[PDB]
Amino acid sequence: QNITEEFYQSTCSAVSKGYLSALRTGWYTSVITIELSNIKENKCNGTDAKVKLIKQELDKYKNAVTELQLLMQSFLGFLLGVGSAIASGVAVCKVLHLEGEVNKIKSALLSTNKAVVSLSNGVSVLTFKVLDLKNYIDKQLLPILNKQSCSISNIETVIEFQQKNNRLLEITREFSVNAGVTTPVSTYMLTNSELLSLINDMPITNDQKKLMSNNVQIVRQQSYSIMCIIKEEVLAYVVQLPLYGVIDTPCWKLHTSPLCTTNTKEGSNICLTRTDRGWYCDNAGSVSFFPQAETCKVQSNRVFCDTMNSLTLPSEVNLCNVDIFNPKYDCKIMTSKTDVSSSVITSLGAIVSCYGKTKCTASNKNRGIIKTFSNGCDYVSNKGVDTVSVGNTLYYVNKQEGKSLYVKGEPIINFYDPLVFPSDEFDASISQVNEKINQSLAFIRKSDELL
Amino acid sequence: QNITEEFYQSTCSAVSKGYLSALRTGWYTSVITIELSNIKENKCNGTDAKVKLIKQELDKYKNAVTELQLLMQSFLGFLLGVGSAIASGVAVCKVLHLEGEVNKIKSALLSTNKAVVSLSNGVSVLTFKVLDLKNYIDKQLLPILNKQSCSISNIETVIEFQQKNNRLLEITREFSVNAGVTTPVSTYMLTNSELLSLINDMPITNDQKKLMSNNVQIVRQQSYSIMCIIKEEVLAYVVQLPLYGVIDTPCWKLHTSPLCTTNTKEGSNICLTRTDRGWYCDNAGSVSFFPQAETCKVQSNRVFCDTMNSLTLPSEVNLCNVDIFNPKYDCKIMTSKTDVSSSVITSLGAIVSCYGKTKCTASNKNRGIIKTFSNGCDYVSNKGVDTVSVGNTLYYVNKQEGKSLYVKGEPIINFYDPLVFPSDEFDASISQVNEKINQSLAFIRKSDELL
Amino acid sequence: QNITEEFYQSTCSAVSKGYLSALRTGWYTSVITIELSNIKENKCNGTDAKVKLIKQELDKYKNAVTELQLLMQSFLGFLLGVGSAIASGVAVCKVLHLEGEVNKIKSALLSTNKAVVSLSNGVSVLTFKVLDLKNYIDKQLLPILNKQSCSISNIETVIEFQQKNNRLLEITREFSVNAGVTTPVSTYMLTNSELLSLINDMPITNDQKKLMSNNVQIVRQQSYSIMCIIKEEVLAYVVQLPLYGVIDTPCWKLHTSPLCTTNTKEGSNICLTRTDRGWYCDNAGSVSFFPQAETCKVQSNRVFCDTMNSLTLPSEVNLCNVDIFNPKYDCKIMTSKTDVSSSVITSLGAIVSCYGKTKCTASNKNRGIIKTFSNGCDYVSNKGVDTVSVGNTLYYVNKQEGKSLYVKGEPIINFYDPLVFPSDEFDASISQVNEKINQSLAFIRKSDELL
Ligand SMILES: *[C@@H]1O[C@H](CO)[C@@H](O)[C@H](O)[C@H]1NC(C)=O
Repeated sequence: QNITEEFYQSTCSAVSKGYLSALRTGWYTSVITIELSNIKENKCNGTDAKVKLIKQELDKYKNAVTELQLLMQSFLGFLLGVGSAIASGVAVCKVLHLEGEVNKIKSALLSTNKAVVSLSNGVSVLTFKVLDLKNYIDKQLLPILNKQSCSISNIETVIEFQQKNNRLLEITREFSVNAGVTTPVSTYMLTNSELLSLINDMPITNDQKKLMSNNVQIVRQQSYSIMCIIKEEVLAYVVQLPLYGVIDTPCWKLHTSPLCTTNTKEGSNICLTRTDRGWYCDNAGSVSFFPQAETCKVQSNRVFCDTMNSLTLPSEVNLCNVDIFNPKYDCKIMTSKTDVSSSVITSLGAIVSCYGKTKCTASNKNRGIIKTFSNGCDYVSNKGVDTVSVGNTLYYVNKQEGKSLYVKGEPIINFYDPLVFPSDEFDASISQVNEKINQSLAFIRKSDELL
Repeated sequence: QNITEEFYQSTCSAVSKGYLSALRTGWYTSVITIELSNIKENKCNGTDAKVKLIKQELDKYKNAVTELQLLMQSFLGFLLGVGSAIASGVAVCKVLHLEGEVNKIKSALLSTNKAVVSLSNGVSVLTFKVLDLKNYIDKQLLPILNKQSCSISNIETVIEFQQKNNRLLEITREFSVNAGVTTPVSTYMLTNSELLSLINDMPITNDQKKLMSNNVQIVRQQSYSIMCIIKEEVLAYVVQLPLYGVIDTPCWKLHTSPLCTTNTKEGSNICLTRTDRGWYCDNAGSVSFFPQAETCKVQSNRVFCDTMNSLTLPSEVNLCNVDIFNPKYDCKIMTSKTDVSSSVITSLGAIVSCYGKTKCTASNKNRGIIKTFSNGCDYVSNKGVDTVSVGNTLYYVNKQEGKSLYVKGEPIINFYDPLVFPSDEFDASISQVNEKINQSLAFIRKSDELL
Repeated sequence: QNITEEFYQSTCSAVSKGYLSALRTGWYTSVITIELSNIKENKCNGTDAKVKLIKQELDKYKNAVTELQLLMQSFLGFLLGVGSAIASGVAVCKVLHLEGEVNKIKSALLSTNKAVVSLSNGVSVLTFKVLDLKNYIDKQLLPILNKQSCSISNIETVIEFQQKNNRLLEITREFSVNAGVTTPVSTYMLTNSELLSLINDMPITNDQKKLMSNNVQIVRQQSYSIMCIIKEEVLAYVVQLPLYGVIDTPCWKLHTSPLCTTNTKEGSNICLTRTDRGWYCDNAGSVSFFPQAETCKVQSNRVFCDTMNSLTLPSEVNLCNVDIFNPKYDCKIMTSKTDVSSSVITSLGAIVSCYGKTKCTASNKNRGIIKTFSNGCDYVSNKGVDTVSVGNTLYYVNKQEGKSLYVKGEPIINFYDPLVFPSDEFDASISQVNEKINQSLAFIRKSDELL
């Protein structure tokens, strides 16, 4: 009673109605800090191998921070309108680039390593100091790295320093590996426990707090982080997390398959597909449409998506799933004249657009070919099948738990007749196709009528 | 006598006929295991720095496994029909999520670290236990990590534990860095020698055994691996490898370039291109067509490609490489009215579609401009040339060993005449354009005839 | 006086005029070397933990080199014409694959670890030997890893070996993680100081030397490196860096937004957009056009971009930013009949194509909705606004420092009248649309006139 599927043979499409929405309708900034060291150049007249190892670790840190210094930033689906993803994080970083704020933040983070602070620009942020380099470089090496008496026989010193250093070393590596702008953000930028604390300490609802505290595995792919500053003794870098202002809304996915007439002639065929495959999630009384499935992700029953690849479509667009011909909303489709075979993957099955003469088949691992189709839009579930072959592609079927419904109906392609139809339409719709057909009929008849 | 190239001026295209097919026409699952530990909380009243390091390593492992726990997962080229890549691996994982299977798998992997086992779902799988955390956490730290007598003076304990831990630490990092779903799979998911053993021990032919045992460098980009379970004492995760049911078939690549008329007028130009650039590999008596070159990969004379971006086209489509006008198969093309310069790069040459008036040139590193072209498709080889400039782009030419053939012929664009042609066609073909020309001529003449 | 923005309401577009060009109009090869070891199999009858650790490190290296061995390298925007990116690097690698050159390269790098050498093929290349495995495997282990007297009590030996090994271990890892072909190249392929030295040493101008010495953060995304050889005692791999033959030219970005009529009817609407969003950079008296923004990158007021996704367009195309109707250059546009809302992001603002009836709004973080638009092309700046919502998407606006100009003008859509316009045009232009409209008018009138 949570997820299921229904496939309409009326226009040859599948609907997976079980997933629960997770829309990042808000952003959230958090400036993390790591207390650096303006180390004075090391100096030991006389080389012990442990001393050389300590020197090499310090020099590796120095190359890390030199790198960081130099990197301180010194088919429908084509009308969405792109957006500046990194605007908020780099805007906060810019707010930091004003001279005074860094001392304020450092003072606010002197005692603890987590605090809510108000920047110069008014919007409150939450900041961390996860790794402290000043302590373990000042009061653990300098008192024991004296000029001449470089007695560092304790080997484990270098091991502790390396374990407390590799985190920031990978931070600088990722700064230099992703143009200072990376997604996902690795744990060396924010430890998972630190992430849980951040989610628990930020201003969102308790249900959303639990929701985003236990759902890390997708957030990183919906998160971002650019460098802010090394201004004074500290490495400060912003993180951009989501804020689910829309939750607990039942939203679904739409998969598409061509309809065609099935004349024995391989050529002169007429084919129609629904060009609206993607995601529909309900937020504010109208659906949110993601055209390209590369902007949405799946987690069991929670689908996590970013709305910046979304439009808001009227709720009447849902009626395009029952009657594509209704005039309430002009459903979007694409027409073409090429006859070839293929199949598409729904949540619990696959739609075989078996066109031409390819030997399409549905089978299970241990049974083999159990069903053979015949030249047309057909659908098969996942229940007893996990291998559908068309031509030479052998697709698997996701074996999630659900109930499959198959609505019979005469394909609309039957209504469309050849010899008049236009053989080129991708951004077309029902209304546009009908208008063009009426225009062609009027021209043909008036040309004949005038006789 | 292995690879060569031939360029047809009839449609301004190039054909690279040397590569040998490697088609993933089958999938193969393998559930890897690593024997975990539900370590009892460590305890030492009195802190020694080595004990501190041991505790930090144990806590790093504990954060790794906390992450693992929390991440539990339950132009032509637009009609292919996408496919579920992760269906088989997550389906096997789901089979594992049944309570009883993990105990059987563990029992079958108690003695060795490689065995073929039959899951509950029927399809036999092969599993390893590459890394064993239970041993080095049970009988080599606990007996030496007693409550009070935490005598761990031996430093190399931590070194050995870290070297046996970093593998699974990277496993969990990658699980949290790729939504538990990554491609390629890093070696910490399957060591290189373990992978050779896996290939040698699984059910494929001896020739294919040698074949894909020595073809590692590409498989990882055709491999996949999602996390299955942490159920009982073990970390188990699936790996999805290809099964080359089609091999030793000589397959080729198609590169495309626009034909146009060469009127002195920059505007009012008419241009046609072959819109079928991509890969053709022969499997079962008909060719397999990959439209977008981002689904096929190259290594010497053997090309490894994924079939889910493949259609099966009639063998007569090969005839589109000799006579685009042949009525056996309607060759696919695109027509447009924009006149600009460009060039394309085949396996052994470069096609300069020098249009407009850009100064196109063919040159070598130590010579410079050696050939200057003039307003149309010209083609140049790789032999003495490795720098072709058009406008301000300066392309290199792949220097593989081959023999170049250049078929002369009058471009079809000459047959097409202006003043009637439609200036918008991307999914068009020879038959479609001919039918549209029929319609335009009939309308123009009947309009004049009725006078 | 460095960057600003101007938005034309005539065609509903934004121009960001401040960025400075960085065009990779040349390539540069550099073969890096690391002096390997053909280690004789280790042998110690009697197991000490230090000895086992040394053996495990040696075996990890041996698996690294086994991996290396087996991976021996045996909308407008669709007409650009792709190019062989890895041609130069693998061509140099091939030049190395001739038997003798590796000895010359090794000898030329016997004393220092940086030198210019002339390959067999004539084009000079500069090579380093950054990491030396022969020394620390020959004259630091063999004299102290004798058959029986394996007295390696010194623990730090393994630490030094591991720190000098991890670089090449990750080099082989990246060879096997990116099909031997990766971008960006990690620091373990070229230390950042080594990169600065390389830039200071390679043949480019002094201004260009400083220019590419201080700009590492972006270069790696324009760099490439394939495996060349393991021929004799050395691991040699090429690196492919840009050569800015065009610099100090002021170049800009173009952002697009639909124009439409504003009838109360949601259907039967007519819409036009400028289909030329992308990058324009001046190189040789004519502009360079990058259609898809995924081939260009940004840093401060300086844009670093790759030219293989660039065409050379006449300077008159700049006039399409003032008079789209000018006949000098036929400006490229797209027309469609679908009425939906959206917005696009320029360098200092956002263009709201608020169409249909969506509640679009412009707001600041601490102020909220400050501006409400009304059913049409409108534009808003970055100054007092950083939150533009359309429907349910909530975009941020980049807060860079600039001056915003808003040219008023009657949208060209007003001139276009309904009932005759074609509802399908993506690769269309002003001239093509006018020709089609004139054809339709002539047909309608002659049909009526003949009466
Ligand atoms: C176009 O030519 C005639 C038009 O009179 C038409 O009958 C024919 O089918 C078309 N194709 C040809 C002639 O190849």
